[PDB]
Formats: sequence, structure tokens, C-alpha cells
Amino acid sequence: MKGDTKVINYLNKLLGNELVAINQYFLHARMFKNWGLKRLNDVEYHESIDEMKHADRYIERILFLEGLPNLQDLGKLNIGEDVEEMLRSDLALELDGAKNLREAIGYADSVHDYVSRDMMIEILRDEEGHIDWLETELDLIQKMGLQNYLQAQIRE
Amino acid sequence: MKGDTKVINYLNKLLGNELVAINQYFLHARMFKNWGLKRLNDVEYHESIDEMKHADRYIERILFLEGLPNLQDLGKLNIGEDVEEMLRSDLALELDGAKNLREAIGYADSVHDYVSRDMMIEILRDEEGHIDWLETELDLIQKMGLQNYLQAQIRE
Amino acid sequence: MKGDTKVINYLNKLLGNELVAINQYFLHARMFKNWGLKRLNDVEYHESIDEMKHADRYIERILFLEGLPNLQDLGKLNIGEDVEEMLRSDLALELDGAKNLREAIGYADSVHDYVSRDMMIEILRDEEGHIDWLETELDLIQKMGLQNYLQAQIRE
Amino acid sequence: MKGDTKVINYLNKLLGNELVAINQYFLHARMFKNWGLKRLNDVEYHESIDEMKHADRYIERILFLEGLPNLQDLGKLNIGEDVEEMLRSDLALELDGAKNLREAIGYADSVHDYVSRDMMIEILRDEEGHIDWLETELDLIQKMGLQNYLQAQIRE
Amino acid sequence: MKGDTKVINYLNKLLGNELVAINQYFLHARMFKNWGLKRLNDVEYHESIDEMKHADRYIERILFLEGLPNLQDLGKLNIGEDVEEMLRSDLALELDGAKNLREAIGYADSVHDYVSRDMMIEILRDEEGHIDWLETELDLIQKMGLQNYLQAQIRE
Amino acid sequence: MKGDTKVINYLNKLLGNELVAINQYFLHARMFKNWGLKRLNDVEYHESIDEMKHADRYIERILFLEGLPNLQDLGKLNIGEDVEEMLRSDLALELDGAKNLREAIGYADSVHDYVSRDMMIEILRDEEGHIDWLETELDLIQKMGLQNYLQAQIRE
Amino acid sequence: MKGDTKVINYLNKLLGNELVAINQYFLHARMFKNWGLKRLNDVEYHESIDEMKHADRYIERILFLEGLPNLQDLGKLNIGEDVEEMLRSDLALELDGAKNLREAIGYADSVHDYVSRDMMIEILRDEEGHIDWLETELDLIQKMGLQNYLQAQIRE
Ligand code: HEM
Ligand code: HEM
Ligand code: HEM
Ligand code: HEM
Ligand SMILES: [Fe+2]
Ligand SMILES: [Fe+2]
Ligand SMILES: [Fe+2]
Ligand SMILES: [Fe+2]
Ligand SMILES: [Fe+2]
Ligand SMILES: [Fe+2]
Ligand SMILES: [Fe+2]
Ligand SMILES: [Fe+2]
Ligand SMILES: [Fe+2]
Ligand SMILES: [Fe+2]
Ligand SMILES: [Fe+2]
Ligand SMILES: [Fe+2]
Ligand SMILES: [Fe+2]
Ligand SMILES: [Fe+2]
Repeated sequence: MKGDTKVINYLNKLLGNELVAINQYFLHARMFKNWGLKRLNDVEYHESIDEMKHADRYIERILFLEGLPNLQDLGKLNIGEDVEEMLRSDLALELDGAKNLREAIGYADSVHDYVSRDMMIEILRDEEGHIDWLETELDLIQKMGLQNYLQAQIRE
Repeated sequence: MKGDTKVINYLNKLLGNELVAINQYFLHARMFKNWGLKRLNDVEYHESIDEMKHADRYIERILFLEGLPNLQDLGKLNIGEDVEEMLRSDLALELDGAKNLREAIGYADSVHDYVSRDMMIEILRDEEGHIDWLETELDLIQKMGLQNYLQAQIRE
Repeated sequence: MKGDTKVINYLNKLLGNELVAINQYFLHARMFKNWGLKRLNDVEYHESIDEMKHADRYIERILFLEGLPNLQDLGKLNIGEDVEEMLRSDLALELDGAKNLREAIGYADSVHDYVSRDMMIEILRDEEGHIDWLETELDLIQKMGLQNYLQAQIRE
Repeated sequence: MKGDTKVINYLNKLLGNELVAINQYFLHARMFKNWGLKRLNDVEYHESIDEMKHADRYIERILFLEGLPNLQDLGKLNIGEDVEEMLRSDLALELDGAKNLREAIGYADSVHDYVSRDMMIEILRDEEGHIDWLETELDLIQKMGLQNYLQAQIRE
Repeated sequence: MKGDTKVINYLNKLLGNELVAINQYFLHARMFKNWGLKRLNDVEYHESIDEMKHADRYIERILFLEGLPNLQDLGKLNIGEDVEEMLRSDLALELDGAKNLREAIGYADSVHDYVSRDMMIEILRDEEGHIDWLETELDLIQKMGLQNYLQAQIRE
Repeated sequence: MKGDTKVINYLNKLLGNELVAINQYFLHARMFKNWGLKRLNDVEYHESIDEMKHADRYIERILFLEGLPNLQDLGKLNIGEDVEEMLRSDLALELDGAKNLREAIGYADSVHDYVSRDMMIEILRDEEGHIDWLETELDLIQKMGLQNYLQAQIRE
Repeated sequence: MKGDTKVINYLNKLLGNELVAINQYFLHARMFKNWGLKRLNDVEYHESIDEMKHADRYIERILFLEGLPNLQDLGKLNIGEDVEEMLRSDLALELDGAKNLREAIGYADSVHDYVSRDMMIEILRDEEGHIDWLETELDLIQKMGLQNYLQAQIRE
């Protein structure tokens, strides 16, 4: 079915967000795993899979709407060198993605692409969960301190 | 069966206590859950259910004794902004409820409402358990310190 | 995540509706149970649980959006003294809640709070079911008469 | 296999009957369901499926006999506004269908289309069952009265 | 163990109440069964067993306290000739038994026979349940009318 | 609950679309089955059931909103005489239905009928799947040729 | 453990190959899926997972050897517009990756990084399998022709 061109660009832009998230989260995961922070590796790894599921949905949608998924361009990864910096970087990434999502959803509605919209709201709901998790973790670090926080990540 | 009027007022007053406890405990629970303090969310949530069971018992009793359960008036909730303050507030609530319970039990006995009395003693026994749990938690916070205490609530 | 302030007020107002519904439905339930109308006690009781689930969703959402859930203020309960009056009172309550819900949903959409919106539409769908059930019961009372209707509620 | 042309017209006419029955029964079903008359919704719904099975048999037969099933023309639905009127309308529909069936069966026999005939007799046997059920229900309404009859439909 | 003499007299008086209840309930049960009121036979029969359990408890207690259980004297049975009269008669019986129970419980407490007391409160709690059931049934008779009430007792 | 009149007309119009789809798909199915194209009979048959599920949803919704479902008027079926023509006709039908759906969804939103809207978006999502399937099949016919395509439909 | 710097660069380069393969294969997969070529979607999808497993191994290894995995730079994807072109593009990609792999393996051996070597030989063995599969598919296309080849991909 020929889709609205601007919806397709939005979908590709969103796809673009997912593919930075996929990599940044995956590297973070294995950084944590390396450091022995087993618990944070399990969670970030599973968020990486989450972003992959999202990318797949965009890809199938773009293809269905007869556009070209763009997996060629990769935005800026911001990796960071310690637990806090890296969680904080994932949070900024999620917050930017949510911003773009809110914009795309409004636009899909106004051209009547209600199923692209519905798919995007489901994704947003997931993003909002990722945001909840990062925010809580970052606060726990302050509340219990870094040393206690790290000890808490040792067993899955 | 027509009950003693003053027993009914006592039952309604006690019902009133349960309904503040229900709300205060439920909010506290989801405050803890939000903060990632998973363990305290499980316990307060289950105390919330406990207070609901109590309310139900009062309601069925009042109705049986042919009075009007009053779910309209809600006493003061005292929420508090951090773990200690909030546990401490639940403890004062429990202590006030126990006080009212002791009074009602004595009065039920003197008008021969032994089954209202028996029901109230069972509830009091539960309250006294809630009091035990709050007192222990509050002491643990001092003994192990706030940071260690918080780390201890992360996993259920 | 910091939410839109007006969405939070709406959420608290809706939460407020749920908490009157919870109490009014619960009392009605146990009034029916007392009268031996076993079937109406099962249904209203299960609607009470429904409204509790709703309240919980609002509470977690408000907390997530970083506002203060307000469980302190309780609107007017309208209890009523016989089956019809009481069903009819639940129906007016549901109709008012749906009205507020329609308003909040439109507003969430216009500030792009699509996940609050999505949650609210799911709740509205439940409310609309509660409305269907009340409307049908009230009509059955007229169609079959009050005596036959009551006999019909004796066994669950 | 090339069939007798007039058998095909009969088959299409009968198919036509089934397709009004399908719709009228389905709407009636969901009218009863809406009104809370759960028992009548189950039965009419299952008669709707029955008529669908019949239509399917006609369609496959027409196709086998190399004619064109006509699903384009739809006869008059007569819906009615209350339980009796609506049951009574289904009964007139069944009685008309049986009449057409008796005629087609006789004609199939005389051109030696014995398998069309055999299929039609099986269907007629079903119709005659639907007629039995409507007649009994209509009589029960008089014998027990409308109010008792309605109370009797509340549980499946 | 030698018990307080007056506690023993109370126990025998209460035993006396149970033995009228046993008979009156059993006859009522089989009267209902004869009349085809299957549901009321099941309930009254099970209340008969209940009163037997009570009598047994008194008998074992009296014997333990070294008194003589008196099964010789039987109070007045009041049977009645129709469903209402008979339910109403069971209710007056229960109300009289509860009165005697309240008196005995107070007295046991004041001579420190706390286990006799505890046993009596458990029994009272059962009586109060029997009272609830009779009161509800009697009200259902008025609310739904005698004919509908009787039809409602036909199947267990 | 009294619904918006124009939503009801839309619902009836959409219901109208479903009922042509139901018939056209069912006939197509049994045409394919007759021709031995077993695979296409399974799929179109299951799309027929899909459209039935849709019709049912409209019917229950209209009834709930207190309007009259219209199963009397049947739009134009366009049957076609060979596989391609017939698939292509189903595709035009789906495309027209999606158009009407997009319009109704926008309108439901603006009168705040969010649950009708939610139901319509779910249906649209299904339609969009039916469109995907038809488009793919039509392209496969060109890519692999008609003869290979037909051989491919012989086994389910 | 501090690794040899040049082994780390090789590992990152190889990682780089895997990440183009991951995307190109994933898009190809969903392109085939869209076109209904179900069989080719299953295989390319599973090759995508394969390349992901490879990337993960590089990432964990680089991290272990204390270097920085580079997921930021993405080489050229070459997508192509039809089945042959796209398979042929995957084959060129695999052939280039194998070339780099052969070079890295020889170099790891000469600095005594035998476990990086062992890991690389296992990966190479997988690549060589991917190459086998592409080569066979491309030949099947010529041997059986494009139309027969496409029909052959319709069912998984
Ligand atoms: C105020 C008077 C209330 C009464 C009398 C009441 C009564 C009850 C009862 C009897 C239960 C079942 C307990 C059991 O058998 O395990 C229950 C469950 C529950 N209640 Fe309430 N309730 C009240 C208010 C609330 C409130 C304000 C909330 C907060 C949202 C709430 C949340 C819940 C939840 C989440 C469940 C369990 C549902 C599940 O299975 O997931 N209740 N309630
Ligand atoms: C036009 C209004 C119709 C409505 C609202 C309707 C509704 C339904 C529904 C709800 C089902 C059950 C779906 C499920 O749970 O699997 C069903 C089944 C079915 N329908 Fe229809 N239907 C309609 C017309 C037709 C027509 C014209 C035919 C053609 C003969 C047909 C053929 C069938 C068949 C063969 C089944 C499966 C029954 C079985 O299990 O054997 N329907 N229908
Ligand atoms: C005088 C008229 C009475 C009648 C017609 C009667 C009838 C019955 C019947 C039919 C059973 C059930 C038998 C079975 O199926 O196993 C039963 C059980 C029993 N009866 Fe009686 N009974 C009478 C008096 C009493 C008395 C005075 C006592 C002394 C306390 C007594 C004690 C019991 C006990 C302990 C059971 C067993 C219940 C259980 O399963 O726990 N009954 N009775
Ligand atoms: C960038 C585009 C990518 C897409 C669209 C994608 C897609 C997927 C999907 C759909 C799954 C299976 C999830 C399910 O069960 O449904 C998966 C699994 C997986 N992915 Fe990705 N992926 C991508 C990139 C990556 C990257 C860069 C890595 C890093 C090495 C990676 C690592 C993994 C791993 C380790 C698994 C699971 C393997 C297992 O342990 O069973 N993926 N991917
Ligand atoms: Fe995402
Ligand atoms: Fe995310
Ligand atoms: Fe309590
Ligand atoms: Fe308590
Ligand atoms: Fe609600
Ligand atoms: Fe509600
Ligand atoms: Fe039929
Ligand atoms: Fe029929
Ligand atoms: Fe007793
Ligand atoms: Fe008793
Ligand atoms: Fe449809
Ligand atoms: Fe469709
Ligand atoms: Fe690879
Ligand atoms: Fe490879």
C-alpha cells in the first residue's frame, strides 16, 4: 500500500533512533558484563533486544508502506566510561527518542495513518518503561551510594 | 439482628481507621515501587490488602447488626516524603488504631456483643503484627544505616 | 519523567472518581450480600476490584509522571436504600466518570501524552462495559418485574 | 458436472432464503444479548451458524453443478421490536423456507438429481427442528407469561 | 477437673437449647423435603447437624468438668404449619438461645472458666450465622413473594 | 448509552462494507475450492470469518450505542471469473473499506467516542493485513507466472 | 588482560564487517518476507542472528583484551533491488569478510594470541557455510530458472 511520504521519513528517523539504541545498549551491556556487574548486563541486554524488536517493526512497516528502510546512516553513539555516565547517556537517548516519537504520532494521526500511529504508541509505551528504569537506577545510585549500588549488581 | 447502637458507632469508627490505612499504605507501596524499593512495595501492598480485609469485616458486621457503614468520611492521611518518615507515619496510624480497638473491645464485652468482640480481637492481633513489622524496620534503619537499608529493598 | 501538570490534575481527578466508585460499589456489594442477593454481590464486588485496578493505574502513572496522587479527598457517595435506586446511582456515577474520561483523553492527546491517553482509553472501555451492565440490569427489572428480578439474584 | 438449470435456480433461491435467515437470526441474537437475555442469544446465534452451514452447502453444490451462486440479492429482513414479535418473525421465515424446500425437493426428484435432493432433505430436517424450537418458545411465552419467560433467559 | 457448679448448670441449660433446636430443625427439614422444597431441606438439615455438634461440645465439656449432662428434659418444640411460620419459629428459637449464651459467657468469665467461655463464643458465632440466614430468608419471602420464593427452593 | 448519531451511521456504513466482504470472500473461497486451489480456499475462507468477526463487532457496538444495525442493504459484489480478477477485486474492496474506516476514525475522535475509535483502529489493522496479503499474492502471480502460481495452491 | 593492539584493531575491523552483515541481511530478510518469499526470509533472518552472535563474540573479546569496541562506524550496505542482485551482494560481503578473517587469523598466530585465533577460525567456519549457502542458491536460480526458484520460496 503506498504510504504517506512524510510518515515514511518519520518511520526511518525513528528506525534510526532504534539503531543507535541497539548498539549503545549492547556495548553497555557487555561493558557491565566484563566488569562483573551481572545484573546490569542482563537488563541492558534485554533492552537491546527490545530496541531490535522496535527496529524490526519499523522496517516491516516502511516496507509495507512501500518506502526504503534506511539502515545505512548511524547517529552518534555516546558511550561514557563509568556506570553512572553510561546509564545517564542511555536516558538522554531515550528522552530524545520519545520526543521524536511524540512528533511522529501526532503527524500520523493528522494524515490518518492510524495503524502506523497505533504501532508507534505501543513503542512509546515501551520507551517510557525504559525511561522509568533508567531514572530509578540513577536515583538508587544517589540514595544508596555507588559502592552499595555496584555490590548490588554482582548476582543476576 | 438489631445491634447495640454504640457498638455500631465503634465499628464505623474502626472502619474509618481501616479506610485511611488502606489508602496510606497503598500510596506508600507504589511510592516505594516507583523508587525501586521492591521489597517494601510487596510488604506495604500486602498490608493494604490486610486493611481491606478488615474493612470488609466491619462492613459486613455493621450491616448484619443493621447499621449503616460509613465509607463517606475519610480521616487525615499523613504521607511523608522519605522512607523513614513514611514508615514512621504508618506506625503512628497503627498505634492509634490499636488504641481505638482496645476501647471498642472493652465496650463490646460490657454489652455482651461477644462476636463483635471476637472479630475485633482477631483484627487487633493483626494490627499488633503490623506494629511489630514497622518497629523492626525502623530499628533496622538505625542499626544498619539508611544506605544499607535501601540496598536491602531492591530485590523482593 | 516530568509530566504535563494539567495531565496530572486530570489523572488525580479521575483517580478521585475511582475512589468513590470503589467504596460505593463495595458497600452496595455487601448490602446485596446481606439481603441474600448473591448474584449482585458477586458482580458489584468484581466491579469494585475493577475500580481498584483503575485507581492503581492512575497512582502509578501520577507517580511516574512525578506528581502527587491525591487519595485524601473523597467525593460524594450516593448509596440509596433499594436495589433499583442503588443500581441507578452506580449508573450515574459511571456516566460522570466517562464524561471526565472523555475530556482528559482529548487533552492528553493535545499535549502528546499518548501513553497516558492509551491507558485512559483502556479504562474508558472498561467503564463503558460497567455502563452496559447497569443499563441492562435496570431494564431487566422493568421487563421481568422486581419480584422475578430479585428471585433471579438468589443463586450465584 | 453440468446440472439441470432449474435445479440451480432452486438452489440459488434456497441459498437466498438462507442468507436472509443468517442475518435476521444474527441480529436477533445480538439484540437478545444486549437485553441480557443470554439464553436466547446462545440459541439464535447457533441457528445463525446453522443457516450458514446451509448456505455453504448450496454454494458448493451450485458450483459443483457449474452454476453461479447468487449472494448479491437479499430478500426482506423483518426484524421486529420485542421478543415475541421477533421469534414470530423467525417462525414465518422458517415456514416460508420449508415451503420452497418442499417444492425444490419434488422437482429435483423428477429430473433425477438425487444428490441435490438428498442434501435438501437433510436441510429440511434441520429447518423443521428450527420450527419446532420457535413454536415451543412461543407457546412457553403464553403458558408461563412474558415476565417469567424473560427471567428464564437470563442465565445460559 | 471439678468445674464451677453454676457453669455446669449453664452448660446443661445451653445443651437443653441445642436439643430442642436439633429436633425442631430436623423435623422442619423433612417437612420441607416432603413438600419438595429441596433447598430448604438441605439447609435446615445442615443446621440440625450444626446443633448436634454443639450438643456434643456441651456434653464433653460437662463430663470433663465432672457434671452430669442432662439429655432427659426437652423444652417446647414449636413446629408451625407453613414455611414462613416455621422459619419464624426457628428464628425465635435462635434468638432465645443467643440470649442464654450471652448470659453464660459473661458468667464463665467472672469465675475464670475461660475455656468454657471460649467454646461458648465459638458456638455463639455459629448461632449468629443461623440467625443471619433465617432473617435473610424471611425477608426474601416478602421481597419476592411466597410463590416465587417456593419455586426458588425446588432445586438444591 | 445513547451514542452520537453520525457515529452510528458510520458504524452502519462500515458494517455494510463487512457484509459485502463476507459474501464476496466466501464465494471466492468456494470457487477456489471447486477449482482445486486448496490453499486459496483456506486463506479466503479465513478472511471471510475475519469479516464476520468485524460485522459482529459493529453490530454489538451499534446496539450498545442504541442504534439499529442495518443488515438489509447489500452493496455491489464484484465476483470476477479468474484468480487474478478475483483477488484484484478483493483488493479494491479492502482499499475502499480502509478509506471509509480512516474517515470514521477521525470523526469518532472529534466527538470523543474513543471506544468506537479504538475498536475501529483494531479492525483497520486487520484490513491492512488483508491488503498486505492480496498485494503480495498479486505480485507473486507476476513474478512466478500464472501456471507456477496455480500449482502452488494445490496443497494446503 | 592487555591484548596486542593490532589484534584489537583487527577485531574491531572484523566487528565492523559483522555489523554491516547484520543490517544488510536483516533488511534482505524482511524484503523477502514482504514479497512473500517466506523461505528466504527464514534463512537470511537466521544468518542475521548468526552475524549478531559473531559481533557479540568480538565485542566480548575486545573488552576482555581491554580495547574499545567500535560500533560507531558502519561500512557500505549494498542492498540491491531483486532476489539475485541481493543474494549476490550478500555473497560479495561474505567473501570480503572471509578475506579479512584469513588475514587476522594469520596475524593473531604470529603474536601468539591463540584464543583470539581459535575464536576467529570458528567464525570463519560459519562464514564459509554462509558462502556455501549463497553459492548454491545462486546456482539453483540459473539451473531451475527464476520463476521456479521464486515459487520454491513461498512455503517455509
Ligand atoms: C477502601 C475500601 C476497600 C475495600 C473494602 C477493599 C476490598 C478488597 C478485598 C476484600 C480484596 C481481596 C482481598 C483478598 O481476598 O485477597 C481487595 C483486593 C485488592 N484491592 Fe481493594 N478494597 C478497598 C480499596 C482499595 C484501594 C483504594 C485500592 C488502591 C488502588 C485497592 C487495591 C486493591 C488491589 C490491587 C487488589 C487485588 C487485585 C488483584 O488480584 O490484583 N483497594 N480489595
Ligand atoms: C453476514 C453476516 C454474518 C455474520 C455476522 C456471521 C458471523 C459468524 C461468526 C461470529 C462466526 C464464528 C467465528 C469464530 O468464532 O470462529 C461464523 C462462522 C461461520 N460462518 Fe458466518 N456470519 C455471517 C454470514 C455468513 C455467510 C453468508 C456465510 C456463507 C455460507 C457464513 C459462513 C460461515 C461458516 C462456514 C462458519 C464456521 C462455522 C463452523 O464452525 O462450522 N457466514 N459466522
Ligand atoms: C434426636 C433426633 C436426631 C436425628 C433425627 C439425627 C439425625 C442425624 C443424621 C441423619 C445424621 C447423619 C448420619 C450419617 O449419614 O452418617 C446425624 C449425624 C450426627 N449426629 Fe444426629 N440426630 C439426632 C440427634 C442427635 C443428638 C442428640 C446428638 C448428640 C450430640 C447427635 C449427634 C450427631 C453427630 C455428632 C453426627 C455426625 C456429624 C458429623 O459428621 O460431624 N445427633 N444425625
Ligand atoms: C541493528 C539491527 C538489528 C536488528 C533489526 C536485530 C533484530 C533481532 C531480533 C528480531 C532478534 C530476536 C528477538 C526475538 O526473539 O524476537 C535478535 C536477537 C539477537 N540480537 Fe539482534 N538485531 C540487530 C542488531 C544486533 C546487534 C548489532 C547485536 C550485537 C551483537 C545484536 C545481538 C543480538 C543477540 C545476542 C540476539 C539473541 C541471540 C541469542 O542469544 O539467542 N543484534 N535480533
Ligand atoms: Fe526503541
Ligand atoms: Fe528505548
Ligand atoms: Fe486494620
Ligand atoms: Fe493495621
Ligand atoms: Fe473506573
Ligand atoms: Fe466504572
Ligand atoms: Fe436453513
Ligand atoms: Fe432455518
Ligand atoms: Fe446451637
Ligand atoms: Fe442455632
Ligand atoms: Fe473487515
Ligand atoms: Fe477486510
Ligand atoms: Fe560473520
Ligand atoms: Fe557471514
